[PDB]
Amino acid sequence: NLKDKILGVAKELFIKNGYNATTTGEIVKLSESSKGNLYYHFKTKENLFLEILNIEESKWQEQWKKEQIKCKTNREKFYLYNELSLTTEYYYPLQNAIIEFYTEYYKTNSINEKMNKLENKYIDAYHVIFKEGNLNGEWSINDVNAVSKIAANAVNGIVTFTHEQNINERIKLMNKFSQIFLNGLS
Amino acid sequence: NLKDKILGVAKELFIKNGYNATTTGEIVKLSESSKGNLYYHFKTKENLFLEILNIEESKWQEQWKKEQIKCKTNREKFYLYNELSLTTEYYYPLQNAIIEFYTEYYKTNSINEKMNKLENKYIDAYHVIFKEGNLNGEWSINDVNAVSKIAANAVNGIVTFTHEQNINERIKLMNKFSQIFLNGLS
Ligand SMILES: CC[n+]1c(-c2ccccc2)c2cc(N)ccc2c2ccc(N)cc21
Ligand SMILES: Nc1ccc2cc3ccc(N)cc3nc2c1
Repeated sequence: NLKDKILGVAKELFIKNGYNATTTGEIVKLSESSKGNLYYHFKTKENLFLEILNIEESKWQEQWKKEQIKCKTNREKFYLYNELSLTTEYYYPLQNAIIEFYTEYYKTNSINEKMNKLENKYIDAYHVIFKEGNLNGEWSINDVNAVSKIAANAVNGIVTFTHEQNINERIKLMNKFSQIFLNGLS
Repeated sequence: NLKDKILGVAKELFIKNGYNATTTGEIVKLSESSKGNLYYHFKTKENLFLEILNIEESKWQEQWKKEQIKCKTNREKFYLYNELSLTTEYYYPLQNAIIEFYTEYYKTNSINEKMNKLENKYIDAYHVIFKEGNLNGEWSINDVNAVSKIAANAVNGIVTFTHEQNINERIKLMNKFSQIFLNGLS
């Protein structure tokens, strides 16, 4: 594909290097396509990137729907979502590239904008889990949005800043966390 | 001292031009030293930078040693310390050179090894709050080292991935989080 092989080499470059480490010269070299092509659906580098973020956030949110049935209760969905977070091939592997990118465009205006419709997909998962959990007496949480946001970020932290120690310790810690967290809501 | 003048000049350069832009040539000239002396004291830019980082951790440890006096109980030191990490990174100049550096040296083992004897120092603060909290029966944690690795990374997550919200909100969340986490140990 054309408008898609671009996004493909893109996602990869952004992961295998950094947000800046990969420049348009590169995309149009490994994806092969006149600089112009990169101008339709992608009105900028921050578009090509803020684009992939949406795909990714989606591919994951979907993989999660197709894997969350293994969780009978929400207290179980909480643990599961967090544990899966550690192993997907989606979204979470671009957290570094995002940190970077948000430190080099957070000045522009449309930065804190797209980072809204996207931030809502991101904390959705927890939102559903914590809300559906009040309807299920599992716990009682007045400020759901707060907690979703907290949990989403805490988790992303555990996932991102420990991506160096053996996968089994990572999942071990993440569970102790999910454990401590939920025990804090009741 | 010529060693110290190099660390000083280099810090400033990294802060103004960033990690990538600062060459060792500049560092050598502005500190009135030589490629040889620099090589002898640090070997590489990556090492130079990690040494700056080590020194920064220390000043931060010392700063904490004084600040915590404000916090009588460890429950308090926990809340406090999390708030400090939040607010202080907000206006921490090296922060950008740091991002730029980490997301560019987490594959290498040279930079992945020393980068961890460093992270360990950050984690120790929590280690202490937690160990000491046990002896005062504020809580009872049988796995202090783990709970520590968790707090450390859960917190950076909230610090690092909430940058799009206004400061009071961020601090509101961080305190809510400290509240929940501390509650799940009870
Ligand atoms: C896992 C290390 N680590 C920390 C870090 C985490 C806990 C304590 C000290 C530093 C980090 C902290 C901030 N603010 C921003 C980016 C990074 C980062 C980025 C990439 C990477 N590969 C490791 C990274
Ligand atoms: N990797 C590192 C090393 C040392 C650090 C020292 C700091 C001092 C104050 C502050 N607000 C953030 C800091 N972050 C650091 C991150």
